Amino acid sequence: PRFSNKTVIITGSSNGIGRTTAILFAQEGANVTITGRSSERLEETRQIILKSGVSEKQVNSVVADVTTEDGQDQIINSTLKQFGKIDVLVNNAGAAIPDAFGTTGTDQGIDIYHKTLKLNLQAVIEMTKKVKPHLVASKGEIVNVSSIVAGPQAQPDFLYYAIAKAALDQYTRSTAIDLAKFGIRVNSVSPGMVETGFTNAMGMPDQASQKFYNFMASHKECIPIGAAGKPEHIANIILFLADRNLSFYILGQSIVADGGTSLVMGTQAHD
Amino acid sequence: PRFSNKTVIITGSSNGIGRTTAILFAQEGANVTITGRSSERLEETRQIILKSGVSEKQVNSVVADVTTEDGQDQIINSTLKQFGKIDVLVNNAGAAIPDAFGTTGTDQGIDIYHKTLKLNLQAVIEMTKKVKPHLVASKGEIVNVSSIVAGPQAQPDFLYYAIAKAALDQYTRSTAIDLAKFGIRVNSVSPGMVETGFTNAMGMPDQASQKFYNFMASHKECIPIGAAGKPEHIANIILFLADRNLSFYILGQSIVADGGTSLVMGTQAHDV
Amino acid sequence: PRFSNKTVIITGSSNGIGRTTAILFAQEGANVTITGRSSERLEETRQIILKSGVSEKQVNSVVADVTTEDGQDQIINSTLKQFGKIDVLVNNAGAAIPDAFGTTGTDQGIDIYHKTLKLNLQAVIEMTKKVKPHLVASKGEIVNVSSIVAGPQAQPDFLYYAIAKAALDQYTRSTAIDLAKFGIRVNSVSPGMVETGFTNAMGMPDQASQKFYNFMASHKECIPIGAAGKPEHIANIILFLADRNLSFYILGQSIVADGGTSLVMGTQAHD
Amino acid sequence: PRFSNKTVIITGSSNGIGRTTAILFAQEGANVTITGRSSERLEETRQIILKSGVSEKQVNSVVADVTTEDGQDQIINSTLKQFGKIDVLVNNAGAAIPDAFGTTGTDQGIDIYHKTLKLNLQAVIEMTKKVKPHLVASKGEIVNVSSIVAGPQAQPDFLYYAIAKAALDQYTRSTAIDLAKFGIRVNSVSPGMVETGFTNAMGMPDQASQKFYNFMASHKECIPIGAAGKPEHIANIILFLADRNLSFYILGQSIVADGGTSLVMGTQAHD
Ligand SMILES: NC(=O)C1=CN([C@@H]2O[C@H](COP(=O)(O)OP(=O)(O)OC[C@H]3O[C@@H](n4cnc5c(N)ncnc54)[C@H](OP(=O)(O)O)[C@@H]3O)[C@@H](O)[C@H]2O)C=CC1
Ligand SMILES: NC(=O)C1=CN([C@@H]2O[C@H](COP(=O)(O)OP(=O)(O)OC[C@H]3O[C@@H](n4cnc5c(N)ncnc54)[C@H](OP(=O)(O)O)[C@@H]3O)[C@@H](O)[C@H]2O)C=CC1
Ligand SMILES: NC(=O)C1=CN([C@@H]2O[C@H](COP(=O)(O)OP(=O)(O)OC[C@H]3O[C@@H](n4cnc5c(N)ncnc54)[C@H](OP(=O)(O)O)[C@@H]3O)[C@@H](O)[C@H]2O)C=CC1
Ligand SMILES: NC(=O)C1=CN([C@@H]2O[C@H](COP(=O)(O)OP(=O)(O)OC[C@H]3O[C@@H](n4cnc5c(N)ncnc54)[C@H](OP(=O)(O)O)[C@@H]3O)[C@@H](O)[C@H]2O)C=CC1
Repeated sequence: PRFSNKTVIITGSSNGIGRTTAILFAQEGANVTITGRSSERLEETRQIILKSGVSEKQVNSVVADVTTEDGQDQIINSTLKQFGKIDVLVNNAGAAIPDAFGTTGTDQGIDIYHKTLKLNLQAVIEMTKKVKPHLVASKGEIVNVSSIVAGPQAQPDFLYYAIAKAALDQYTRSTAIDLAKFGIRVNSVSPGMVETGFTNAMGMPDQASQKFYNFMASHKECIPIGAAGKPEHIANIILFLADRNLSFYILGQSIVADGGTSLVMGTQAHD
Repeated sequence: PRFSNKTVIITGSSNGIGRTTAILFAQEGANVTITGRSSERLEETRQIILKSGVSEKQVNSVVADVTTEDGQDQIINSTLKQFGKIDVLVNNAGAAIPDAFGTTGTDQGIDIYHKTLKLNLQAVIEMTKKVKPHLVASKGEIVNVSSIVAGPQAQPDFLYYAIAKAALDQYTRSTAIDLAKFGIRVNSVSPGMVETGFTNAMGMPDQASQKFYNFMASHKECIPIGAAGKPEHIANIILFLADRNLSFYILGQSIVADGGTSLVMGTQAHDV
Repeated sequence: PRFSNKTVIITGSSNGIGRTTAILFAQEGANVTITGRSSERLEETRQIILKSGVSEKQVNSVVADVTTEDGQDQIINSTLKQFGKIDVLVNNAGAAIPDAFGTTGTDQGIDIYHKTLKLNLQAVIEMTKKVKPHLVASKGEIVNVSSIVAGPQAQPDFLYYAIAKAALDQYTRSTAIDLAKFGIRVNSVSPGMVETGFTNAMGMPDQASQKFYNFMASHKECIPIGAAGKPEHIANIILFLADRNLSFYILGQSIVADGGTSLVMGTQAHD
Repeated sequence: PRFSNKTVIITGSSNGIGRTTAILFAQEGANVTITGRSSERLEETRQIILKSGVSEKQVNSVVADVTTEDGQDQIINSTLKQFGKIDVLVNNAGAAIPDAFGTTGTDQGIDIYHKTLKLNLQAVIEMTKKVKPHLVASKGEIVNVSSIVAGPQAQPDFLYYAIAKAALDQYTRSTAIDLAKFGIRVNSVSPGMVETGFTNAMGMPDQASQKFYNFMASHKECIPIGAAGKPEHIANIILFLADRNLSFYILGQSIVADGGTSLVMGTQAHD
């Protein structure tokens, strides 16, 4: 009942963090617009929600590319058409786009740059501007999903993904102050490693990804808390930030949720 | 129900943030140890909890000075003797101790340096060390209360209070990493302006304080969100951080809750 | 001459910080490539250098748009053609591109987003990629010019300029670590208000600009040090970071030089 | 002669960074006050100064505990007595005080806390307040020496040394803004690993320290620059910060000089 009568758009909800976030919002009694590119996985999210006893009248699934004008327009229009308003936008869609040759570092082509920023930054900007007037009317909120790769530590392998998130953080802070005069609250969450479809999207096989998780989780210099992040761990923070009654006074912040990963220095990997 | 069968110590719970935090914890089913020096205000906190349907056996009221070895031991020891364990420690007690001659800035006397750090930093460190063995056994948690005055912006008026909170943020981060090996979770919250007994404690008349709150709340360059912070605003965050089930993956962080105050540059108080 | 036998590329040297930086480098025995779009102002810079005791053979002038592939290529290649190498690159060109209709905040159009990042971010990335093999050979350095607008405080007016600089800082940190293995040192400077052609490029009249400078310099909550920044103030820091013998151990850092501006909170403008 | 006719007090100049800093200031024609507890090593610095060609009339040696009202009074008294004024104060003295049983982590005793802050924080505060009236007259400067251990990364072993430095950074920022009204410039430098007497002071055998330096320098995740810091590396920065003509616009900042150490994440130590 936390979000009863609230319409929430969750980008990237056809998998990972976005999927679980939409599921929680739904269970919380909210109208949810779930979206992604893979029709099969998007429906899977829809099914998880229906099996919850939640009506399909409270769910709007949209197959679209969030980096295209038409895709963005479809997400916004279908939500208003089915719900008549927008209370919260969660810019969750994102990915570390790899090169065709697994190239990392300064050598990554400018094409990777363009593709990564278009998704991890530009889309966030366009969705924000398009939902803006609707949030002004509903005195709504925005919750962006960033990453500790934004900084303050260097990220020398997937540099464009890193700088796009760094730009995201200042975009979150800046629109938060700008939109605050209209009663809107903009915040963010910067996850550390979380088990989702992220690594698979990068080209990592399921078995290699599992090996990645176990190593990270079992070494304290990697993840101090000793456990791999799970989708719910981030979804919980997103809902908290969207619950004005609870997180009200937090504004323009991106909460780091990384089990302590960003607090450990490279030298500390050695005794 | 969120904190049923959980024992929480809330330092500085005889007023402001600590009072409301203690109240919310009790309403959430927790055994709570409330403490402070003013016996009159501490009892007020207790009454509010009792007149909520909370049994007196779920409350441990302790009058003590958290800056002394004896006061610290009493807080922890009475909690163990009353509830049998400690699940959460919220280091909330703190204050911007004023200069006896009203001096601010670099000129503030060294005596104020000692009193300020002993309260806003040393007490937190000693309570952490003293509750540690019990939190190891319960795989509990710690939530400290810092302030945006810790940085990154400069604080030229009450410098000792500021550096004390700056030191505290690194203590939070460092004990979070050191204690994580025991299944413990240390986090913090850094509030902006919140209406409590803080300004009064500083010697400000309630009339001046109200004018301060109203002015800060009405000027977007001061508090962007447009409203003064309330004790509950910070209490909700502390409970959230104490709720391992919900906030689990957040570790060694001090969430800024200031309505945007710290995001505003001085130059931005003026229009182009 | 502490920069003798050193060849330096100074982007955006037809005006402001870049012009002064080029002057000082040349003044200290360096081969310098100056570049910009306004040939008249670019020639202005060359004459100042020449007016000294510097021979025209130590100065290479390139009229080019640093945002285009061709412009970027002309700058690098003419530098290699005339001097035979590249020891340090200073990514100074940058500008807060205004909306033709004066819009600010979240409302600024996507066209401004594209133009702002293309110059303040993309150009830096491409110049870096393009000079890399030569910096690897000379074990040279890179000095980027950022801005305090990058963060940690919000910038609700010229958001895109702000986020491009925030991304720039993480690009500086990340390339510093990636390129450190090659003996290269990447650093940066984040200026506060500086009297240059910056406000003019934005469209501000000279009278308004001087009025802006005076107000900032005379109000401690704006500029604590009590004086407007000057081109030379930023140039001195660039040279210091480019001077490996002196600043060697500084790596992946962007020194803030703002007379204390970023250290003052909005509330402190009252007290 | 960059600092000719300028009087500089360099605390902790009987070894490491302070020694080298005092030496450079002296070579630059500055009146210097070198202080420490070990008269032997203190005189060693003095000797290095005189052998540089500097007259001992511009050298004031002082043996004193910088943590006592007396020691600091003596440092300041002899400085004014022999020089009549004070232009710059460098708060360099500091150290990581070990537990009687090598105890580390949260368990370090309160005794360690007291000793650590008294030297690393309190002394800086006291020297700052005591030189203040003299810097106001001379529109002088202050340069403190902090450490990357102050944050943003956690320091779980010597917690007290870390929080004292973190407090130092906010003290630097705050006194800089406060003292700026008098034309005084306060800044700082935050070193990464530098080969000095630091480790020995901790109780580490010289052979072990060498093993430590070699290991740190040879591991990219430890020191990306590939070389251990040298006292000269930090001294260079201190003098830069003291040279108002050059570093003028930098105010209330602590320049990180760690060869990139603080930029590497714990996970990045693994492939
Ligand atoms: N996993 C981790 O460790 C971390 C993740 N993050 C952030 O989490 C988000 C990614 O989610 P998880 O984290 O859940 O990742 P996956 O689980 O990788 O989820 C990717 C999600 O975004 C969508 N998406 C990607 N590209 C597009 C596109 N062009 N158009 C529409 N939708 C798109 C996917 O749609 P579908 O596949 O159909 O396309 C899917 O729902 C990003 O913002 C990422 O940076 C931050 C830090 C760490
Ligand atoms: N109010 C604001 O705008 C902000 C407050 N904060 C933080 O909030 C905390 C203060 O609470 P509010 O903020 O609620 O302040 P008051 O409402 O000022 O609460 C002070 C609390 O701490 C206790 N306390 C102070 N000194 C001691 C001492 N020596 N021994 C034991 N208890 C002591 C008080 O006990 P009783 O009076 O008996 O002594 C009381 O419960 C501090 O940690 C402060 O830095 C951070 C940022 C902003
Ligand atoms: N002035 C201030 O207060 C601050 C400035 N900065 C940074 O300083 C830099 C700007 O210099 P000042 O600061 O000296 O500014 P101006 O003095 O504004 O200098 C702009 C410089 O960059 C060049 N430039 C702009 N766009 C292009 C382009 N498409 N192709 C080639 N050159 C281009 C100009 O060339 P010409 O005009 O021919 O085109 C000129 O040399 C930026 O990186 C800016 O963000 C950061 C903070 C504050
Ligand atoms: N070495 C490293 O890797 C790093 C060092 N630092 C900082 O450098 C400083 C220490 O110098 P180095 O770094 O050169 O260390 P040593 O080379 O360890 O120098 C210690 C210096 O400070 C003095 N000192 C220490 N305690 C006292 C005291 N109670 N009274 C008077 N003087 C005292 C010493 O005097 P003498 O022994 O007579 O007493 C000596 O000149 C500290 O500020 C430290 O935090 C920061 C980061 C890294």
